[PDB]
Amino acid sequence: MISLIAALAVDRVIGPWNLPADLAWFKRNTLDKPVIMGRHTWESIGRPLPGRKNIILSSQPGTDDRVTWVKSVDEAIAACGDVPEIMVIGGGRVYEQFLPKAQKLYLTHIDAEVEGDTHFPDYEPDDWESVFSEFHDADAQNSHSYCFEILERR
Ligand SMILES: [Ca+2]
Repeated sequence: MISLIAALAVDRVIGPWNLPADLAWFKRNTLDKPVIMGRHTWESIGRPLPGRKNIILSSQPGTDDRVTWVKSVDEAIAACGDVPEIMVIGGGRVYEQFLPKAQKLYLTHIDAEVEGDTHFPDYEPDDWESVFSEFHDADAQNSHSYCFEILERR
């Protein structure tokens, strides 16, 4: 099964905060699972996420032997093999391709209105059921209030 995970500010801007807690959530949800990303996302991360299989989506040839390079959405899924759940880590463009096939979403709603580039694709209220929610305020470490949510395709 295919799963998308994203950290969204207000108005689904994914495109200012310092949320160690979210990185803690992100890591635990992805550990030991294939991670699919677009080249731009790969580029900002800058090194492979240790303990996951890293699959990069690009139209051109791979430039780094530390991850697996693929040329289509289909090949990306084939590269994962037989695992229970595949995690789509972004960005915008990969979100939009993967959304229609995703069965689960893992979101963090950050209270931070920013003017941004990429929005998380609109998902239909009707296709999703929230099966987990957990609200947390800003504290020492975390700069903003945020909410962990998990949705499932009904
Ligand atoms: Ca990203």
